[PDB]
Amino acid sequence: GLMQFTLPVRLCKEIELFHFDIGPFENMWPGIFVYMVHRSCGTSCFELEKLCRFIMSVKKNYRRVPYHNWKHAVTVAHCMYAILQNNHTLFTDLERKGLLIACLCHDLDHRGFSNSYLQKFDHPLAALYSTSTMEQHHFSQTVSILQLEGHNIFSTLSSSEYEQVLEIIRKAIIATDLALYFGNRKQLEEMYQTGSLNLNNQSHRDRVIGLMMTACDLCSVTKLWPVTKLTANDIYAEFWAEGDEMKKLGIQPIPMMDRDKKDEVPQGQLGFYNAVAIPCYTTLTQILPPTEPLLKACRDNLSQWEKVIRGEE
Ligand SMILES: Cc1cccc(Nc2ncc(-c3cccnc3)c3cccnc23)n1
Ligand SMILES: [Mg+2]
Ligand SMILES: [Zn+2]
Repeated sequence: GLMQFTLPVRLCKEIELFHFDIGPFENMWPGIFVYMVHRSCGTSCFELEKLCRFIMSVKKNYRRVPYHNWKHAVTVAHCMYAILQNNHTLFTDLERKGLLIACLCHDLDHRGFSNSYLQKFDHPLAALYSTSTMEQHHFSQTVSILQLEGHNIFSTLSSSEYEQVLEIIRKAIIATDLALYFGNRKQLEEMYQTGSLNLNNQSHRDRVIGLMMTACDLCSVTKLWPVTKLTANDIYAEFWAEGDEMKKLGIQPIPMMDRDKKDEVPQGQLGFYNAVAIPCYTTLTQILPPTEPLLKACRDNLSQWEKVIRGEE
């Protein structure tokens, strides 16, 4: 009950900042997550015994893939923590509980392959879930772990509160399907500009939470350049493996996934920042002004990729 998690001074301070890197010490990541839950939600919103058992079962169900791994899970949860802490009064108690857990669970049992590859392979999951294939699987895996004995961290919620939080988690995880992001941001952009955006409108909150999930999911583009540059390697290690597997199915992959077209990565990143990341954090900053540091860091990284192209690194 009176058991706080405390971090070393440097982590205690830097964890509050959007550009925090959770570090290479895997065994500190569970504690970093509990620290964030306690400060974001309260020392009381989860039974520590059940939370710790939930965290370790979630960890076990992430795979040893270069990017879509346990470190990504905790990194995405931290970005959500920074958004929630900088927008204290805008989110309900249930939302704060739901979203940190949604972020931790959002890529559960990822194999390092896109929805497109599953469909072209004809993976069983592509028959079970025709769209947002991996994302429906991630939510399914979340519910499965919540239903392990001693793993239901929501046990002390009322029946209606329980249905609400599982609904928040389901929408949040589905929203991490980047195919759904483009239309979601366009709608949010229209609503902000015409002035129809209303956070008391549940369908509008859903859209804003969706964008927050995209923003947290892409947050490797909001780190200091050395973190962004080195994480880029990990995402491209997966892309190139998927490209190899496309060639094994007799299909030329998109250049992004072709390890023979490694030369084209810098220009591929410009496209990604301009088409996905910058628009995402711009719309997020308009809706939630205190998330501006994510947009600023993203612009800095765009400028670093421009310097790579100009041979200045
Ligand atoms: C349209 C297009 C072209 C090329 C690439 C791309 N996808 C991504 N590229 C890079 C990152 C990334 C990760 C970590 C650090 N820095 C960058 C990333 C992260 C998440 C999802 N997608 C991507 N999309
Ligand atoms: Mg995902
Ligand atoms: Zn993710």
